[PDB]
Amino acid sequence: RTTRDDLINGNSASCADVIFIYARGSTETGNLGTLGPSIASNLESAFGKDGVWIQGVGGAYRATLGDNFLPRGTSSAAIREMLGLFQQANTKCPDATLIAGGYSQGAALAAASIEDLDSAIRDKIAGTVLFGYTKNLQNRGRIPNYPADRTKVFCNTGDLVCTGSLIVAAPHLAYGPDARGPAPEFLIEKVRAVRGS
Repeated sequence: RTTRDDLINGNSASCADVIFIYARGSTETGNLGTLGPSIASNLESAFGKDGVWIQGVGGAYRATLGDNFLPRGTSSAAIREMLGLFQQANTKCPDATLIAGGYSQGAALAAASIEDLDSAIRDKIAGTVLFGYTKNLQNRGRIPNYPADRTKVFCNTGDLVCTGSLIVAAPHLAYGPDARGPAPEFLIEKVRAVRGS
């Protein structure tokens, strides 16, 4: 449920049309955590199990408490891992549309990875959703080097990490409805738009 390695376990002979790469928050289990499974279920509904590959960022991304305090909100190894998956997706399935997402530390991670991402693969990222984006204030609600029309940030009122703090209040753990509704809806919308549908 909370771990999905569709990409790693993915066969180039049987590529999916859409590949979703998601990064969990600090301390979350699996490679998807609490919000990932919700987003995954909706994409599967719109693209069928065979149409989309769900891949969480595991491996070197340990989703450590201390890494939130590093300059970019996460570690260099974590950024390397996610970068590595965008590259694996582009190699195995050059025609698949890419979409991404992250929550809390995973949000800062998604943002750093996309920022460091080679233009070409980045251009393939139809849309990205970020919940409780820890660098929201610092990056002005954007992902550096990634267009605003493709970025959607879910930052609750009262969520202190969205306004420059590294402290958690109730609003930070209240993204469940966003992950079950608005978030996958935005992702499905952008994918359809790029593939035409």
